[PDB]
Amino acid sequence: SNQPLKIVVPFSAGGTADVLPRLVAEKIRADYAGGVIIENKPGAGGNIGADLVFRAPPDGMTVLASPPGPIAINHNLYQKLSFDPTRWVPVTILATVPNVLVINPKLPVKSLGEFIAYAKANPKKVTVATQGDGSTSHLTAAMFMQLTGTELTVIPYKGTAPALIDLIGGNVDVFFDNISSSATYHQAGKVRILAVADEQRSQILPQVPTFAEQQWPAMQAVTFFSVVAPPGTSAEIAQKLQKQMALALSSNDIRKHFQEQGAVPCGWDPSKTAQFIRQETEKWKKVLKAANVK
Ligand SMILES: O=C(O)c1ccc(C(=O)O)cc1
Repeated sequence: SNQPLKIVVPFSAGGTADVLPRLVAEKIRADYAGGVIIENKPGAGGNIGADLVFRAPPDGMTVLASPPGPIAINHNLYQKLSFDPTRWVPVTILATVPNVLVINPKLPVKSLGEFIAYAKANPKKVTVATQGDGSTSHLTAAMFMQLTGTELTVIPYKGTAPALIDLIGGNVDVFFDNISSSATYHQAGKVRILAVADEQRSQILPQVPTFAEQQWPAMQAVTFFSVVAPPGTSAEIAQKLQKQMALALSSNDIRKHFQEQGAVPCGWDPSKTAQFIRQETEKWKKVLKAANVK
């Protein structure tokens, strides 16, 4: 078709939600006469761009590349959504990535223990950025507060990218971002990452310990980036698109870029993708209850 493939990322450009489909989009451009364009449609925790793709023609030329918010979390948190995430047509999972605790380095804090005490001394004073209500950074922050007894004031953003800008600029204190987008700044000293919310360390930040190592093993928060087609999209179209992307994800160049920012390439078929989204939808639903989020 002379039309381009429209991949909608419902978060600000500059974060992991943007860069992973963008890297893959470049590899699959030869598959489409009209090309492959990324469209950034941020706002409302990813629901604006999500609603946009949800209403798009089910022809497989408009798709949503999104982290879990609009995919597996928002419908169990928001009072009413204009779309039903259980009706997405799964294409594939691009990658899973662990979340980490990022702080502004100018805070008088160099460890988790110091941070917890620093927040407990003044409840509500320490501000925590999020990528929007229902994002994993939101639920990971709430998860953290439940386990530690700290009280952080949530500040939502249209994505990781504007949140990091403010964090580095001293306008927001902490951020439970995913490691991929924050590691770039940690190496340059622009931020300080205190811990990884995963069972193993990440090899891009070998010195940053897991929460579990720091004796907070209940801090387990791994996000994932999915590709979904509008409701009604045929299984053939979704499968042909997942194969195109699975081919991209298997190349050395993409594996290298993914590996180097701590992203784990997946590329599963739509059926395994569908199961995984069910498993994750259930996982985060329990986090919603256990930390009662809002
Ligand atoms: O919900 C998440 O985990 C998530 C949200 C936004 C972004 C981004 O703005 O790149 C990345 C991850």
